[PDB]
Amino acid sequence: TFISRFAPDQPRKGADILVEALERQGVETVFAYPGGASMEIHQALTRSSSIRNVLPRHEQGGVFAAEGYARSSGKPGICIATSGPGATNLVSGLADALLDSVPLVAITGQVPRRMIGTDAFQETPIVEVTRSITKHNYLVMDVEDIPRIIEEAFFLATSGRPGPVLVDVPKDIQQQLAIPNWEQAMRLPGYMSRMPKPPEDSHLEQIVRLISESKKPVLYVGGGCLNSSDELGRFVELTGIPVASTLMGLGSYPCDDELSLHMLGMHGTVYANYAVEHSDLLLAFGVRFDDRVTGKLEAFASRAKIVHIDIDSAEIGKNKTPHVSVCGDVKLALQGMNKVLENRAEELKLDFGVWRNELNVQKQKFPLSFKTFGEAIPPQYAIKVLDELTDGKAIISTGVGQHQMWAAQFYNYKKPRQWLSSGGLGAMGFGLPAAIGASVANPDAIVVDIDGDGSFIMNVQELATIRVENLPVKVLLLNNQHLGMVMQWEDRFYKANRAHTFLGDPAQEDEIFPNMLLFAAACGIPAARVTKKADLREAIQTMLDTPGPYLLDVICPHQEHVLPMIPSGGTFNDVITEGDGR
Amino acid sequence: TFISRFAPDQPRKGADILVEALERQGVETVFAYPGGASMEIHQALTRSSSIRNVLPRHEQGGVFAAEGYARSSGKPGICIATSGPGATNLVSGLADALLDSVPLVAITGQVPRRMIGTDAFQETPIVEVTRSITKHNYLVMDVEDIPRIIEEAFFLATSGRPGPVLVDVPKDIQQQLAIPNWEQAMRLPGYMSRMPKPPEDSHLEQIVRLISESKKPVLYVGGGCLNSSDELGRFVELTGIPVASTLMGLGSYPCDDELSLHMLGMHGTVYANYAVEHSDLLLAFGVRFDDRVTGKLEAFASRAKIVHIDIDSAEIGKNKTPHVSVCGDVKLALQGMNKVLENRAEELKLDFGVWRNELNVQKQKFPLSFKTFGEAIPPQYAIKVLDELTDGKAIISTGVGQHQMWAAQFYNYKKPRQWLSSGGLGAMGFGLPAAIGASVANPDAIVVDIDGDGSFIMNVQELATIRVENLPVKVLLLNNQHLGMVMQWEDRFYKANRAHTFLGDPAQEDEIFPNMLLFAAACGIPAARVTKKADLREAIQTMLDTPGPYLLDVICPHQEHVLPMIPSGGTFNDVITEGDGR
Amino acid sequence: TFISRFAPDQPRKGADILVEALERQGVETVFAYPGGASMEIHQALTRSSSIRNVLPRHEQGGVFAAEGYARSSGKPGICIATSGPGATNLVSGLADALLDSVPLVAITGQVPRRMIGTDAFQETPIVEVTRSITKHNYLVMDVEDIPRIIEEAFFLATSGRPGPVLVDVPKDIQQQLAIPNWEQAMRLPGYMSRMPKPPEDSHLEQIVRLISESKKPVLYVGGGCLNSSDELGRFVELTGIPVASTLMGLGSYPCDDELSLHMLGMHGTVYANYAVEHSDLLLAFGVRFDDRVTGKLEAFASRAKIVHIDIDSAEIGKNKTPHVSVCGDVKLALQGMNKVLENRAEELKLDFGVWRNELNVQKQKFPLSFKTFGEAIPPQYAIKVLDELTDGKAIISTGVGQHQMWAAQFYNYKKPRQWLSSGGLGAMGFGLPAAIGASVANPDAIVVDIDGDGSFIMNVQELATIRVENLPVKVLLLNNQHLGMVMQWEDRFYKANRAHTFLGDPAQEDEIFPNMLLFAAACGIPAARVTKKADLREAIQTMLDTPGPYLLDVICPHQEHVLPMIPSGGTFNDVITEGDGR
Ligand SMILES: Cc1cc2nc3c(=O)[nH]c(=O)nc-3n(C[C@H](O)[C@H](O)[C@H](O)COP(=O)(O)OP(=O)(O)OC[C@H]3O[C@@H](n4cnc5c(N)ncnc54)[C@H](O)[C@@H]3O)c2cc1C
Ligand SMILES: Cc1cc2nc3c(=O)[nH]c(=O)nc-3n(C[C@H](O)[C@H](O)[C@H](O)COP(=O)(O)OP(=O)(O)OC[C@H]3O[C@@H](n4cnc5c(N)ncnc54)[C@H](O)[C@@H]3O)c2cc1C
Ligand SMILES: Cc1cc2nc3c(=O)[nH]c(=O)nc-3n(C[C@H](O)[C@H](O)[C@H](O)COP(=O)(O)OP(=O)(O)OC[C@H]3O[C@@H](n4cnc5c(N)ncnc54)[C@H](O)[C@@H]3O)c2cc1C
Ligand SMILES: COC(=O)c1ccccc1S(=O)(=O)NC(=O)Nc1nc(C)nc(OC)n1
Ligand SMILES: COC(=O)c1ccccc1S(=O)(=O)NC(=O)Nc1nc(C)nc(OC)n1
Ligand SMILES: COC(=O)c1ccccc1S(=O)(=O)NC(=O)Nc1nc(C)nc(OC)n1
Ligand SMILES: [Mg+2]
Ligand SMILES: [Mg+2]
Ligand SMILES: [Mg+2]
Repeated sequence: TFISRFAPDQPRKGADILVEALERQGVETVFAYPGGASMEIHQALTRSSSIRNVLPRHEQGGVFAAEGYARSSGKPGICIATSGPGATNLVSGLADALLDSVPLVAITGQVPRRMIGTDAFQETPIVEVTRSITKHNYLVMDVEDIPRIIEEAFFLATSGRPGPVLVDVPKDIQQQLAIPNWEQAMRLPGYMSRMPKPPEDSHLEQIVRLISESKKPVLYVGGGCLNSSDELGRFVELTGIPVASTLMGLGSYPCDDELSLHMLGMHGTVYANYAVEHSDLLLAFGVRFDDRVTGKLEAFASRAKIVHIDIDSAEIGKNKTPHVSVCGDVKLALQGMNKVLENRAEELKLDFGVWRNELNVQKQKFPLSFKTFGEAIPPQYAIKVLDELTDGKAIISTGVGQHQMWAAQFYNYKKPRQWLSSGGLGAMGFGLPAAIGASVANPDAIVVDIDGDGSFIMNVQELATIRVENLPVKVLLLNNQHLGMVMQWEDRFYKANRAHTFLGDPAQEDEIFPNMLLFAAACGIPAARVTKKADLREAIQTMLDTPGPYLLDVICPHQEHVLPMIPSGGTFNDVITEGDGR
Repeated sequence: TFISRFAPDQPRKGADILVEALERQGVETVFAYPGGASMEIHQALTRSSSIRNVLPRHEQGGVFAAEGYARSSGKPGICIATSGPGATNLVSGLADALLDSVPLVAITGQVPRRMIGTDAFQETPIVEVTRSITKHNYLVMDVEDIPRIIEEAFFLATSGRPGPVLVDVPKDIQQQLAIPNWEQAMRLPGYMSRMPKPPEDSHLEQIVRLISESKKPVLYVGGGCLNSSDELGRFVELTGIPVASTLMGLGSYPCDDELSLHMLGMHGTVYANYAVEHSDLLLAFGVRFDDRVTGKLEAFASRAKIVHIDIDSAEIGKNKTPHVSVCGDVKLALQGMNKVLENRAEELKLDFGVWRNELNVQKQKFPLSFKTFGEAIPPQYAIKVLDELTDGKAIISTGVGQHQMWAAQFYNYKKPRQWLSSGGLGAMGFGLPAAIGASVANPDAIVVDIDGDGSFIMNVQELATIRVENLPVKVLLLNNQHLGMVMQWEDRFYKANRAHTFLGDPAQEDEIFPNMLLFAAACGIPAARVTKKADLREAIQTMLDTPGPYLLDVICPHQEHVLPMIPSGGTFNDVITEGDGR
Repeated sequence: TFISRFAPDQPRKGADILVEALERQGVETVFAYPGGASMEIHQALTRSSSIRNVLPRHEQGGVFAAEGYARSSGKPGICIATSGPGATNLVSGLADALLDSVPLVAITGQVPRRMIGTDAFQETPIVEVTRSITKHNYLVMDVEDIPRIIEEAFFLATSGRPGPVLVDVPKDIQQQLAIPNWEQAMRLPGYMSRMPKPPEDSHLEQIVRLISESKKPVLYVGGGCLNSSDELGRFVELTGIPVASTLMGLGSYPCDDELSLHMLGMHGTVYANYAVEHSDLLLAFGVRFDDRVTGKLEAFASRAKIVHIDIDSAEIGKNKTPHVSVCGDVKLALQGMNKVLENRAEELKLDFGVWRNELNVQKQKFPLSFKTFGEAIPPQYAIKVLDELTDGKAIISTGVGQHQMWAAQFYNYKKPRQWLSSGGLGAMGFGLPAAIGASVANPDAIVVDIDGDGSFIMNVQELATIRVENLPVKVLLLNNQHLGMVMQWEDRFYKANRAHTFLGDPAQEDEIFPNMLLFAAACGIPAARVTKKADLREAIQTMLDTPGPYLLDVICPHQEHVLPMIPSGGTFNDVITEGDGR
């Protein structure tokens, strides 16, 4: 089933063994930036015909690209960097992948073994630095271990709760000649013995019982459902329970469906948060009860029986104590409960119409809304138009801040892995690189980075990557000349006292700065600016129609505020629904 | 001697106490990028009138800027970032400051104390992550400790062997009201009891003895001498010993002086390495015997008595065992030895003319050299011209790679703190941000970033910072469309097999890509390109003469190789002195 | 409410502040062994009139004594040791207290601060060493922190899940003069915000629901119920559910009651394990699903709904996933469920007579049994007699091994804190020292150490402590000349191949060795030996009647085997019920 480029008895460099280790794992793409300690690895890379390398312009671009690749394909993302500065430049990406549970395998070059700990050239104790920001990590001490460690890394990064795994490879090991043993068994007894077994019928049937004994059920869906799109659908079909999603769960259940309550949390819909606030049964599937979502834990779903299904036991009962729990794959649980629900519909007679309408009225009285001023472009509107013109089938990556919230609020995702956004760590500059990985993973898809002017500029160097790699990446830049989300808090809680939130030039207060169009031009990427709400539709359509990469600079009034809003640590009763920075 | 903005009995936010803590330390500038967990700190910042904030476009820009500020002023650099992604984006800067021993104080916001360890919004265990890449770090657990911890941080960052110190401040502590006690004593008994005492006359006089009993003495100067410019000068004057400098020591002794052997090491002059190879007395002052400099330790200064004066005992005998050592401030030792040398000249009669000429001939036979092809611009030449037109009085910051080596080789530094380059970690993208800090620290100085096209693009977003802050930063971009240093190794040790070292567009092999001029234009920074060696002088002169920031895109043939070169782990006998990538 | 021996304005040594810190905590006894680094503390101790010190003969005796004191009084145990060897000699005790969740506060002297990390005289990084074997630990760096750290330590050791807390105090801090501030607030925001809130009626009532819907309920009681003796009683009274206890839970519910199924697990009764094996509802209160108890997790209570009430969330779902969980104080939950059970008895009509009899028959067919051979003394019998003559009201401490199991099997505890045994770590030599602490904590109680000849000899030096302190400690030494439990496994799984399990003298195979009677004599403790089952009753009675300490050397045939026995990782179907080493 696999053909090596070497004879089973022919010795080859550890670097070449590391690359074949990747090919044997099904790796087709990696994002690697060459450095002294990883030269061997890059040389081995060029000897490969099945693995393509997307050279980024910054190691951080590499990780974020790998994250996009992973988040949009369900496959693990692979990034490679040299020692020292190379490796430390991945740090934010690793922490981001760990907090969001995105499978990622990071390989870093290291100084030769004998040089470790001596303050050598371009040396950093990366394994020490990344131990708390990765699911697991390694320092290869012998070429003989390469096959086994690579297999283990991918396994660990992919199984259970996905996450990042870093593999540190000393240069001397990369140069050492050896004959790989692809038959080596993995040394993960503890981990493998702790892997959840499929859910028991007893547990699942008790849940279906609770569902039939409830009057106000609510589904609390998160990132753990990204691979249960179909199972969840059939489930909602058989129970008729309204679905509230987290930022990480967007797309598990179509936001356009009538049973969808959309996103809950700090910036969730008034009706989504309402449903939870008054539910008597909370079905938390693939969620981690984040503070962004729960606000004051005690007030969160205070009057309801909570069911929590998570693949990580450490998460069950971390913030909220469930009445019922199931440590396992939610995809399996949904399938199990689905069989039961089908072969008992007659006697169950599930009907939540009353509750559903109690919510549809809330959905009618307090829907997502925005205001249009003169000919200024409403960010929400731009995203609303993008949706329309792409028929909600585009892969959307974003930065962090207000634009991020709107991209989540005003675009309806049809499927999972269409939404690529940093939620746990919320790292700025994630948008452009993430789109790069996504595009490489989905060559025929519409990839759009809905970015902010602050987030966009942080990794603007990846524009060069986009041009050279010829990725049809579209950039919908919502330019508001400010660090949006932070200025919103300045307005709400600091009497609009600006403390370094303005990103333009004070010498020319009324001038878009910088001129993002020229950053695009510098990398041979066609771009245009839009300022009038009237030209928006045609502008976006152009971006979409023009083959290849494209940057649309959408100017927006900065005084916009993301609403609704439940202050940090607040209650549903503290939800803010009106106001802005005017 | 200090006037607070609050009454000694008036309670104020921890954030305001943290800022006054900075003002009481003499801080005038900080490089802070606002984030959720640090909002309070930024608000307190705007209440200050003595502290100016230079808002960067990326946290990494912030650290590197702080490093430049420090490296060019002898003062500690201060950068502030929010929690999570903010904090992790400083990692490379901290590691860089630790390896190069540059005083730096980094402050990061943190989620509220009660939220620590719960996987909160934008939370990362930064103190855990940075413990091995900082001199020391803290997690403030009470507003009462702010005054003391800030004082301790600056003390630790500034004293002994300078380095970075990170202070983690939970948001709730920033908001807590209290009355600061600026009288609190520091809790550093261990550290303070270990601080070296001034050198003993016995030790110093034994050295002067060794000097008088030697025939081939050589001074091995490094970054530890950056504050002993005058002392070292008088010393060389009284002994007439040739001076070899490390990359970090450039400028301690004028490279233009006839007694200067310039830089030694991997890319040091043939004569500098020769002097060491045959010296019978090595005066290692403020150096750490780096592998870049020593090559194979056993062959390094194998036939000579080694004297090592270092402020860090852990460094004495780490790689090479001295015959004589002095754990203390080299500035003090030089002064001590200088008194002795003056009051004994008569009986000492130091005369190393023979040795000096044995070297001046080597300096004549094997000098630094470059080749000029047709009208192509030689990078070495461009730097040679910059020197001339700036009369070697400019502050030079750089990226990493070939251009870095040439900037060190072909520019003569008159004083220390004129050279700002990442040597230990060798982090790319250091050049532009470093120049920003340097300029802010030296408003009337000529600041030039001699960058590479690969390093420049990594933090190209700081161009916006430069324009908005109106810093007269000049950028001498040596554009060679490649990752220079790595392609050099490809040519020498990999049969010129290119493995992702080309930074241009393959679709247009013969086209400068990206167009750096447009990156400059995007930020309203005047720029020009130069391709003919003939227009070089006028182009550079223009850059220098044009007020404000300026970017000169100097195109260079990529087949240039930095020479001479002693392969990694080699001997002086393996020194390569000829060849390139043609 | 408290009277200091110093004026509120009078400065005193840190050592004196540390002692008053203890007095203010209600400490009356401490077990401290003087050493160089703790001299100051001992001097301060003698100045106290409310605190008595029990000087042990070994630091390990000190900890184990403190454990006994704690385990038998519900109060925290306090031990003090000097630096270096003193501190490392507490290690086993700390690990033991952590695994069994016994509140303990350990104070260790340390070299002066400035000497830390320099390899000073009697220096060990105890805080580093004990971090993983203590609930939490500290290194006092300032005399000003003493009051606060002591308060925090006791709080942490006492609240939530009790455990050991070590406080490292440098000698210079002990000597520093200062004025204590007993008003200092604690810095435990994270911990205090995570402390479980009282159980919700919703959760509790759902449990009472499950109870009424079950036919085969079983109570799984552990050490977490040691303070819910009365609540549990009323609970069993209102539900009539059979009670199975763990080794740590013995005494929570009287083993003599007819509703008692006694101990379950590896060496639990056949009927106790049977009840669990066939229960349809498992009420796990204050247990941690230990491998000794569960055997193969999947087979454990495989056919029943599991309810787990634990004060530590980390324990809920660690080994077995419950159908219902309650993170909180089981004492509160029992009280809550008790109110509900009382005000609903009429409609509940709980009747488990059928199940109860299905078990009473198992209790009849497979009861605990032992065989008597000629006139040899059966260990089980000796313990059975002790019970009778003490009317099961004695406090029993033990060593580890077979005698430990029998002491648990053949003695009926009426109340909690009557049973003092090392269960998690299972540390030998715990018996004698533990009895010392217990006796000091319960001066009027009958304290008996049922020890093994191997465990007894390990800390036989504490006999001196017993005599000097005049503690009426009785020692029922079950002498079998072997390391009992290990020889049992040799017989069962190693064809009786003795591998260093014999503790007697091979030169005189048929001679009791050593002569424990003489160890007693050496410390002026009356002792006697018993070899005939006939003299047993009178011998034990004598021990009990003779005032003061007493040692009874009970000789037993070594071929006895503790039964029943479920092999490690086995199933109820693998339970061994017959055989020995004959
Ligand atoms: C500016 C900003 C504002 C934000 N505002 C909001 C907001 O208003 N509302 C909101 O929802 N979020 C918001 N967030 C995102 C937020 O920080 C959290 O990232 C998000 O709430 C996490 O949701 P999650 O727990 O569902 O997903 P994840 O964090 O991805 O967690 C998924 C969980 O599912 C489990 N799981 C994984 N795979 C499986 C499987 N196969 N079977 C069973 N279980 C599995 C995991 O182990 C884990 O516990 C915001 C972020 C930013 C940057
Ligand atoms: C591409 C590349 C190529 C390189 N090539 C070379 C090369 O060819 N030659 C070369 O020299 N370097 C080269 N380097 C730089 C190299 O990595 C090391 O950074 C440099 O050799 C370190 O020199 P140093 O030890 O003198 O200075 P530092 O690393 O700054 O160390 C200074 C030392 O002085 C001590 N000290 C500090 N203050 C005082 C005081 N007041 N009194 C007494 N002692 C004190 C310190 O504690 C420490 O041990 C290169 C780097 C890169 C990125
Ligand atoms: C030779 C040998 C043989 C052994 N054989 C057996 C055997 O056959 N059967 C057996 O049972 N054990 C046996 N053990 C003991 C065994 O190792 C474990 O110590 C014991 O099973 C632990 O029981 P536990 O979990 O109930 O108690 P603990 O270990 O004390 O755990 C108590 C639990 O209760 C929780 N809790 C504490 N306080 C409260 C509160 N107020 N409210 C709610 N929850 C609380 C804790 O946080 C924790 O999770 C043996 C040990 C040895 C040395
Ligand atoms: C990355 O460093 C190490 O891994 C490293 C660190 C310390 C000693 C020896 C090495 S090495 O001998 O095995 N490789 C090495 O030195 N490589 C390298 N590659 C480039 C492209 N430029 C330069 O030096 C200018 N060096
Ligand atoms: C940074 O997070 C914390 O420190 C943090 C983390 C977890 C809980 C509570 C906080 S907080 O209540 O004290 N501050 C906070 O939540 N700030 C904040 N600032 C901005 C500008 N945007 C958003 O949220 C979109 N939140
Ligand atoms: C315990 O050591 C330290 O704590 C220690 C360790 C290193 C330096 C200084 C000390 S100290 O000066 O503060 N105390 C000290 O030296 N005490 C002590 N007590 C006895 C009873 N015997 C001996 O020495 C034979 N020394
Ligand atoms: Mg913005
Ligand atoms: Mg280049
Ligand atoms: Mg024995």
